[PDB]
Amino acid sequence: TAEVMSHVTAHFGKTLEECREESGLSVDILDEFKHFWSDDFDVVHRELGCAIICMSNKFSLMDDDVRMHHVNMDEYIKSFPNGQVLAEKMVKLIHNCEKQFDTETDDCTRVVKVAACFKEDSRKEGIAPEVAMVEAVIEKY
Ligand SMILES: C/C=C\C=C\CCCCCCCCCO
Ligand SMILES: [Mg+2]
Ligand SMILES: [Mg+2]
Ligand SMILES: [Mg+2]
Ligand SMILES: [Mg+2]
Ligand SMILES: [Mg+2]
Ligand SMILES: [Mg+2]
Repeated sequence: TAEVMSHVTAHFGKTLEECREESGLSVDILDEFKHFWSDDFDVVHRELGCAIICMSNKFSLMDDDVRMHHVNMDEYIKSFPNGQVLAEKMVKLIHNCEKQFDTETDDCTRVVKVAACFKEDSRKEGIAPEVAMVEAVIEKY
């Protein structure tokens, strides 16, 4: 659900600044990770794919094939309030989007394509939060 997605986003996004330099993710491409969810942000930059790999690896959320680690991602989502309601559905959505991009050879580009698909399908499923709701939880943890 959208409030659970806001907690996951607010926490995951605390690794954006330490991953900017190695990814080339300029503040002029993305200032605050919460903006990922804005109607007005296109999820397309290779640099953002590279940043998400860096961010994921901080929490062991990707496996050695540079794809989501299903058990670690389930356990991470479940670590937030009401997380069990989102954990299976979010793992499913991400993995269905990874299957659509399996022929992309460039890991950074693949990840950003997976991320855009995940945004699209989260919006369609009614679990995409507003930027305001991520902001409301930024102080936690
Ligand atoms: C994790 C909370 C918000 C994340 C937004 C970026 C979406 C990244 C999902 C893809 C995860 C890595 C899988 C790509 O193979
Ligand atoms: Mg840190
Ligand atoms: Mg680099
Ligand atoms: Mg800022
Ligand atoms: Mg690792
Ligand atoms: Mg684990
Ligand atoms: Mg390439």
